[PDB]
Amino acid sequence: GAPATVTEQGEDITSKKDRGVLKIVKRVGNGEETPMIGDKVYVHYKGKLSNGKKFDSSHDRNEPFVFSLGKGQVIKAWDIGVATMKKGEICHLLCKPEYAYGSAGSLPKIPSNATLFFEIELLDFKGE
Ligand SMILES: COc1ccc(OCCN2C[C@H]3CCC[C@@H](C2=O)N3S(=O)(=O)c2ccc3[nH]c(=O)sc3c2)cc1OC
Repeated sequence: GAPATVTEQGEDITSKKDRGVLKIVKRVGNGEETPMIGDKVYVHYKGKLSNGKKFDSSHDRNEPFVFSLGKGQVIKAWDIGVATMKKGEICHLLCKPEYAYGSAGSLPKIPSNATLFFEIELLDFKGE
């Protein structure tokens, strides 16, 4: 399935090239511009654990998830991954725990040492 495919066929987008964050572009977005640090970014996403459980979805809430890019308001994989996206792009990200919740996890849904899969759609970005 999609998590296996990004694991086996994804591109390492980390600066360290430690394969901590792998990406596949599923839908090509618009133009060439990607968001900049500090931009308010609007995304839709779903997350799955490596045991197959869906742990989160913005679609199911009928509202996007909004954060300021590059400020550690989200896991490292997202700051890195969303920074690579064009407006309208949909990607898959495979996030090793060092770029996610580490040994701590995040109760109730994310265990210790969890590799996470996300589908992310970049809806919009704007500077404040
Ligand atoms: C700078 O370091 C950090 C900053 C913020 C952090 O988390 C808050 C921001 N944040 C929110 C969401 C969506 C964006 C992605 C990610 C996220 O980071 N989670 S997530 O979908 O993986 C996710 C996790 C648990 C969970 N439990 C639920 O009941 S639903 C749910 C969803 C963690 C950091 O690393 C300690």
